[PDB]
Amino acid sequence: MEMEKEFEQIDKSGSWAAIYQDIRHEASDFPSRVAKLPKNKNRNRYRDVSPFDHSRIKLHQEDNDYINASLIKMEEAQRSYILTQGPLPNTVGHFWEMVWEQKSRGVVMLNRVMEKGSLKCAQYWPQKEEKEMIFEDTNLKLTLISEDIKSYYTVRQLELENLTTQETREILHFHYTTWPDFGVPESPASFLNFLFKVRESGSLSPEHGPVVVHCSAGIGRSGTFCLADTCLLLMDKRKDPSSVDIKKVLLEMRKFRMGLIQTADQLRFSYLAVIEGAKFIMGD
Ligand SMILES: OCc1cc(C(F)(F)F)ccc1N1CCOCC1
Repeated sequence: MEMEKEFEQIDKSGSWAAIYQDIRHEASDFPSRVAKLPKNKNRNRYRDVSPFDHSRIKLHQEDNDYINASLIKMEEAQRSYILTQGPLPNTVGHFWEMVWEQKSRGVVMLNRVMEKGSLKCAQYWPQKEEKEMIFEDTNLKLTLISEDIKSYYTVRQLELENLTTQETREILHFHYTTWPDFGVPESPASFLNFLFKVRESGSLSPEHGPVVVHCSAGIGRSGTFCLADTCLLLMDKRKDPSSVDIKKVLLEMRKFRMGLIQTADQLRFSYLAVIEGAKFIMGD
């Protein structure tokens, strides 16, 4: 069923809350035993948001390999994403260790450091060229190279150095700065423009490690970003683009991380983004 018609049918009937609860009920439940070990309590931002054991990213160290991060592997679309929480004061070194070890080119940030008057993630990147950051626990150095500030997003060029080998890599930081403190954006235009920019950078392409995507919990806005990207890629690859079922794609992604899409309004926004996006895809 063409999703645009499914959309108008749900909107006219006002059943968004009903559809959303059906997804919640059918979603996968897999063990997260490593996340719940007492040694890992200060590595989790939220008690109710944990990576599944089968899909968690492992840090390459013998001490403690745990980070709150999941590998989302979309077999038909040929895309992989790492979805993670906003880093905590004691996990900023783990975060950059993961980017290094997984060979990521891009980090996608969908939150502000402060929202609703509270801290939603650590200040984990340098704000001035001449004041670099050193992570002594993981032996990394991070330098701000350049910053491009636009109305709806900021792009940063960062240099990450493995202090052990003196190898360096260029990381691109894509920061969406205008998601509202409450609800979802009224139009998906600026969100789609932003995805367009991440794609154009090479950050989502198979010659690199998976993109790292985060918000505060790494399930809501983060969920919306990967769901929209994968649905648009499938509409490009298939003979019958109308066969793309956004609810079935979301349930496939929920095999790899719990809780993706946190509200009925985020579900409606994801539909709106894909419907508008495909327009820009089908010759326009
Ligand atoms: O050509 C497709 C396209 C065009 C634009 C445009 F028109 F603004 F230039 C923006 C985004 C996209 N992609 C990426 C995510 O959103 C939908 C698909």
